[PDB]
Amino acid sequence: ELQCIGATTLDEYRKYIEKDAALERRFQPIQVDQPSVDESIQILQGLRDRYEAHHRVSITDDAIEAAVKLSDRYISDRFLPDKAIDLIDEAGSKVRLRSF
Amino acid sequence: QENSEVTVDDIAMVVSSWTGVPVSKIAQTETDKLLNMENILHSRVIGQDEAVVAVAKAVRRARAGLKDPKRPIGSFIFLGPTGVGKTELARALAESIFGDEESMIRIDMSEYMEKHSTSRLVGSPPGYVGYDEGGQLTEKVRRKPYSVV
Amino acid sequence: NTPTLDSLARDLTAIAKEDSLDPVIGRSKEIQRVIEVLSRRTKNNPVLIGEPGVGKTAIAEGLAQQIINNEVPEILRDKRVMTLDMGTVGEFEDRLKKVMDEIRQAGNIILFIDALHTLIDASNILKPSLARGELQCIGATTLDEYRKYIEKDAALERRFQPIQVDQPSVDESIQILQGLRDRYEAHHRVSITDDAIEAAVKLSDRYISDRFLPDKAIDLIDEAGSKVRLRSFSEVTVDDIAMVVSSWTGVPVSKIAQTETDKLLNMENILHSRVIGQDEAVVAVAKAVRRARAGLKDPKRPIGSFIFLGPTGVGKTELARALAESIFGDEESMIRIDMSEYMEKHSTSRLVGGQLTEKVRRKPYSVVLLDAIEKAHPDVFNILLQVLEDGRLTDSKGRTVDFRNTILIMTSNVGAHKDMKDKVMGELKRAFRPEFINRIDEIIVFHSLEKKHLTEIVSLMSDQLTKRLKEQDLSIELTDAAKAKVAEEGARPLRRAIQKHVEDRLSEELLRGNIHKGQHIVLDVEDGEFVVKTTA
Amino acid sequence: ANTPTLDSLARDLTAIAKEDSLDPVIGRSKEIQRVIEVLSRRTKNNPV
Ligand SMILES: Nc1ncnc2c1ncn2[C@@H]1O[C@H](COP(=O)(O)OP(=O)(O)OP(=O)(O)O)[C@@H](O)[C@H]1O
Ligand SMILES: Nc1ncnc2c1ncn2[C@@H]1O[C@H](COP(=O)(O)OP(=O)(O)O)[C@@H](O)[C@H]1O
Repeated sequence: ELQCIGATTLDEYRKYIEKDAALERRFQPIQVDQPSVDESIQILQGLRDRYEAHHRVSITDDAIEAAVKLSDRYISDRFLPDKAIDLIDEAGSKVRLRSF
Repeated sequence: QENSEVTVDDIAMVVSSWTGVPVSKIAQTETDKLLNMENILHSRVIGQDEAVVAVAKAVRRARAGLKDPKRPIGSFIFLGPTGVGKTELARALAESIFGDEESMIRIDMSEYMEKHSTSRLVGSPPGYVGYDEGGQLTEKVRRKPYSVV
Repeated sequence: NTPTLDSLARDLTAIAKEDSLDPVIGRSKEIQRVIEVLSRRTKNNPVLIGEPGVGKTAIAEGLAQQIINNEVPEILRDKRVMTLDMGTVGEFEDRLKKVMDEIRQAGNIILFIDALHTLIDASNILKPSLARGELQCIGATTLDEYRKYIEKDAALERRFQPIQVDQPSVDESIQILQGLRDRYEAHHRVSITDDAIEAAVKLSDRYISDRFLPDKAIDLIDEAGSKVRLRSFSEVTVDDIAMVVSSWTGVPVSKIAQTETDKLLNMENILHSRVIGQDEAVVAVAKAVRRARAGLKDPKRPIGSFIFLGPTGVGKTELARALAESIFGDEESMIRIDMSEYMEKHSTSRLVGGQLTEKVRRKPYSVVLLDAIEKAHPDVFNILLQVLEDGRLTDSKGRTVDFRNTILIMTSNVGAHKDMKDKVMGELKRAFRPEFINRIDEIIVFHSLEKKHLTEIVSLMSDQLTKRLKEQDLSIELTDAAKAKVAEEGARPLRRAIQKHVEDRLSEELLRGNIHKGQHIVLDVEDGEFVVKTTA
Repeated sequence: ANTPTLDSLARDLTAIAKEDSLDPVIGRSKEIQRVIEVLSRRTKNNPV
C-alpha cells in the first residue's frame, strides 16, 4: 500500500537488515556500484558547474581528470565520486582563500 | 498486443539484474567474444597455451547453457615455476570477463597459516567479538556471486 | 488465607475435587519417588527432569490425586498443591510478598513450578524464602536447564533434588492412551478403536520424532478425533491416523501403510538394479539385512556392520545411497562421516558435537556410512567399536543416544579372488583388533572394478546428461556407437571424458550457431568420430 | 452481536473477501485442513 525507497550501506545491511530476515523480504535490493573513472569524470563536470558558482573560480577539465585519477590512486580508503568532489571542493576553498 | 509477451527473456533479465550472474540470451559482441576469449587471453598471457585453452573451455561451457551441475563453474590448480603466469592468467581472465580485473576476489591463502585464522573465511561464531563483520570471503561472494575467486 | 494466593494461581486439589484431569496411567513408581523426596527434610523439594511433553506435570497432577486419596502418608497429609500465574499477579512484588505471608500462615502448601529455570523477578523473594524454609515446591524443567540451575549450586544445590522422568515405553503408551482415550472420544462424540491407538503410537515413535511420548500419540488421537468429526459434520481407524501423519510429516500415506513387511521384497530388486557391478555384493547385503531386520535377531544391536572393501570409488557410496533409499527411502537417510578428517586422536572432541551424534539425534531412522575408517585412530576406533556393540554413544552431555534402526557401514581399502579373499582378513586382523571384526553383520567385498558394467554406468551417465536437458530444454541422444567410442577408455573417472567429448564440443558448436533449441541432437559415430545432427 | 467496537480497530479478512480483494491461494489444502482440525481441538485448540 505504501511505496517506499530504502537506502542502507552494505555494512548496515549485513549487520542489521539481514539480521531481521522478514522486513528484508519486504524490500527489494538494488546494488549501486561505484562509477568507473570516466563516469566519475562526467559526474564531476556536471557538478563542476555548481562548485564554480559557489567558490567563484573555474575548474579546468584536466583539473577534473587529474582529480578523478589521483583520488582513485592515492586515497584508497573511500569511494568515488565522493572522493573526487571532495578534492574539487577542497581546491575551490583553497583557491578562494588564496584570493586573500 | 505484441507487448503483452512477458517471456523467458524478461525473467532472465530481471534475474541477471537482481543477482549479478548473467543468465540471459547472450548476443553478438559476446559469442564472438567467448569464441575469441582464447585469443584475448593468449594476448595478455604469452605462452602457456594449454591453460588458457582449458579456462576458456570451462567459461564457454558454463556460458553456453551447459554445466548442468549445481557445482561451481570451474576449479583449477595452477602449478609451475615462479614468474610463469599462474597469477597473471587469473588476472587476465577476470579482466576479460569483467574489466579492470578489480572485481576479482583475491584471497592470499598464504596468510591463513594459523589454525584459527580459518575464522576469517567463514566469520566468527555468534556472540564472539567480530561477529557482525564476519566473512572476509563469504561476504565477498554474497556481494558479487558471479566473480573469479 | 486462600484469597490472595488463590488469586495468584488455581489450586490443583481444587481440580482434583471432581478429578477433572484424567487419572495418570502408571508412573506409580516415579510418584512414589516424589513422595520419598517430599518426605525428606534436608533436600525435600524436588525438580522433575525430562524432555517436553513426556508428562512431567502429569506426575504432579497424579500426585495431587494421590494426595486427595490416602496413598500419601500422614506428614504430607493436608497439602494443597498449587501453581503460579505470573500474569495475573511496582505492585507484583507486593502481591507476591503477600503470597509469602500466606505461605508462612499455613505450612501445608506444596507449591508447583513449571519452567523453574526461567522463574529463578520472583527469585528475589523465592530463593530467600527457600533458605528460610516452608516453601516446599516441585520443579519441572529439562535436563540442560537443570544444569543451568545447578550452576547455582552455592545456595540451590543443597535444597533441590533431581528426579529423572523419561518417555513411557512404546508398549506402556498403549495402556496410557487406552486409559485416557475415553475423555477425547467423549469430547468429540466419537469412539476410538484400540488398533487405531496402537497404530498411532507406532507411527508416532517412528515417523515424526520431533516431539516425545506420549505427547505425539495423544496429539494424533485428538487430530483424528477432530478430522473424523468434521468429516461427519463416527469411528476413527488406522486409515485416518496414517492420513493425519502424512499431513504432518509430508510422506505419502501409502509409504506409511504398506511398507511394513513387503518392502523387503522390493529392496533386493532395487539393490540388484540400482548400481552396476558388485553383483554378489548386492546378493550378500540383501541376504544379510533380511537375516537381521526380517529375522528375530540382534534386538539390542543396530542392523549391523558392513565393512565395504575393495577399490575406493567404484560404487560403495552409491550402493550405500541405494540401500538407504531402499529400506528407508528419501535418499536422505544416509549420514556420512569422513574419517579422513578424524586422522587426529583429538578429533573425537568434535564428536563430544556437530557430527554423527547430532545427526542421529535429529533422526534415529537413518543410515550411517563411515568412509576412510582406516584413517581413524584407536581411540575413535574404540568409540565406534562400543557403538557397534550397542550403538549407545554418549557425547557432550552423557546423552544415551540410541541406535535402534540405524545402519553402520564402514568403508575403506585394505585390498588396494581367493588370494584376495584371504588377504582381506589378513590386513583386517593385521590392521586393527579382531574383536571389531567379530562384531560382524556382513562384510561386502568387491574386487573387480572394470567390466561391461562400467560401460553401462556411462550409458546411465549419458542418460543423466539427457535428463537435465529434458529438464531445462534440449533433445540430446547419444548413439551407442558414440557411447562406445567414449567408453573405449586405466582410471575410472570417465565422466570427465564425457564432459570433454560431448558437453564441451557441443557447447562450442552451439555457441556459433550450428545448433539451436528445440532440436533432437543426435551424437553418433559415423566414420569413427563424433558427429552432431538435429532432428527436432 | 454485531459489535462495531472491534472492526473499528482490527482488519477483517472475511469482510474483505466479501468484495473479493484477497488474492486467491493455490494449493495448501493440507495445511488449511490442518488449521481447521486444530481449530476443532481441545488439548491444543489455538494454531500457530
Ligand atoms: N607467460 C607470460 N606472459 C606474459 N607475462 C608474464 C608471463 N609469465 C609471467 N609474466 C609476468 O610476470 C608478472 C606476474 O607473473 P605471475 O605473478 O603470474 O607469476 P607467478 O607464478 O604468480 O609468481 P609467483 O610464483 O610469485 O606466484 C607480470 O609482470 C607478468 O607480465
Ligand atoms: N503416565 C501418564 N498417564 C496419563 N497421562 C499422561 C501420562 N504422561 C503424560 N500424560 C499426558 O500428557 C499430557 C500433558 O503432558 P505434560 O505433563 O503437560 O508435558 P510436560 O511434562 O512437558 O509439561 C496430559 O494430557 C497427560 O494426560
